[PDB]
Amino acid sequence: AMATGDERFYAEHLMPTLQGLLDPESAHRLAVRFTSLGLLPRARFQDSDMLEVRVLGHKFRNPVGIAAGFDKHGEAVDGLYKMGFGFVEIGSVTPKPQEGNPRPRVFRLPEDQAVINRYGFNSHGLSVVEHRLRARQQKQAKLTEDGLPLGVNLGKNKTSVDAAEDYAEGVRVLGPLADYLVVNVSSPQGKAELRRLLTKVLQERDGLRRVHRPAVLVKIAPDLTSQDKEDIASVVKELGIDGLIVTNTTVSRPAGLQGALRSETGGLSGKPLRDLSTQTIREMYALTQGRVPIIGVGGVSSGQDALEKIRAGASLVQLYTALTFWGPPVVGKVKRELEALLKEQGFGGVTDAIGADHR
Ligand SMILES: CCn1c(CO)nn(-c2nc(O[C@@H](C)C(F)(F)F)c(C(=O)Nc3c(C)ccnc3Cl)cc2F)c1=O
Ligand SMILES: Cc1cc2nc3c(=O)[nH]c(=O)nc-3n(C[C@H](O)[C@H](O)[C@H](O)COP(=O)(O)O)c2cc1C
Ligand SMILES: O=C(O)c1cc(=O)[nH]c(=O)[nH]1
Repeated sequence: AMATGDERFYAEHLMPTLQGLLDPESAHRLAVRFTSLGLLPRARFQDSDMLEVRVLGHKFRNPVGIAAGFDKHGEAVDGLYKMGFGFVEIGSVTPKPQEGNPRPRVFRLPEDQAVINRYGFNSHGLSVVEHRLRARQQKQAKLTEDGLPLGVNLGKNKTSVDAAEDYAEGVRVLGPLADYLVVNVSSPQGKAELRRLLTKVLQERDGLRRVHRPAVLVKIAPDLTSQDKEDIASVVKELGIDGLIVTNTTVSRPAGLQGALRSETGGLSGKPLRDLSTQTIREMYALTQGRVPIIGVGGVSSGQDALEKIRAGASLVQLYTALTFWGPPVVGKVKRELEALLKEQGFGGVTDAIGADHR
């Protein structure tokens, strides 16, 4: 095909060449700019009905989303839908603008198909993002109605005494513009503090007018203890949290990393994260009895990777790191491969496969 043509050219030639000419953060900035300008192939993969998922109070035309981190400040949303993502998550957005950590803060491990980042929540801040989303609010309303929802990942400022108030500020400012909101949780009086935090976030969400009321999801790292996971599952069910995003990057360094930069501080993403992420999905699905929708993320670069997470319990998947190695054709690739595998494994669509390993 012409589709498999582009896939090969980008993966084997263009992306390696560009990544060899640009530092990783410059590559990221340029990518955002090109995406924001729509400088991308036309719609090659027309989405099958098999790929449609209904979850979180919304239609998702396909289950493959762009993970938080790529478009931190909501600059490239429209270009991301043009790239073929079924949904877009922006952020993390912090209340006040902040610069994040000193550069260099992004590192490529090409031998491992992995990245390490320590951006440190560099953010244009809620006000700038709010006005940016307001400018395209009705365009987004039609996109969401057509099965292309928008998520917003909310962060906190580095120097914040009150994490809960930062997240609450985010709910009030960007919740009215979002189909779902995300708050990242780290290691949990720990369970009680999580309950307190999430109660405050949900209260603020419930205070928004009904038409402008987003789903709230909790995003977890893969580095939590069993007890942490057990406590998160319990609190999520108790409070009626709408969903889980599983997982963020890992602070672990799995045996076998080859990249020269493997010992850089930060979160590791891509292929070495894949199976850690999948097994975290499997655990969270079981601990929530399959009642809490999961967005599966970490090392998805193929239809097989996507389907493994779906069968483990994910309703939707996200990727980012695969895009840094494969470029934009990876989205069409993942979707085509997923459709083919669904047919091969006897599923009528994505919905039927969700949690199939647990049955
Ligand atoms: C983790 C930081 N990080 C890194 C490094 O670790 N890379 N990276 C990406 N870089 C990209 O391309 C660059 C090489 C450049 F300079 F070409 F913009 C793209 C991308 O999709 N580019 C792109 C577009 C948008 C349209 C048409 N053609 C092409 Cl190649 C996607 C990425 F996630 C990125 O976010
Ligand atoms: C450069 C970079 C920046 C990221 N920034 C964020 C962020 O701001 N908020 C967040 O929740 N996750 C962030 N992530 C985590 C991704 O959303 C995703 O959970 C993780 O990278 C695993 O998926 P992947 O292996 O497909 O990249 C970031 C990841 C990378 C690589
Ligand atoms: O901004 C970052 O450093 C960042 C945030 C996050 O949630 N995950 C990540 O890997 N990096």
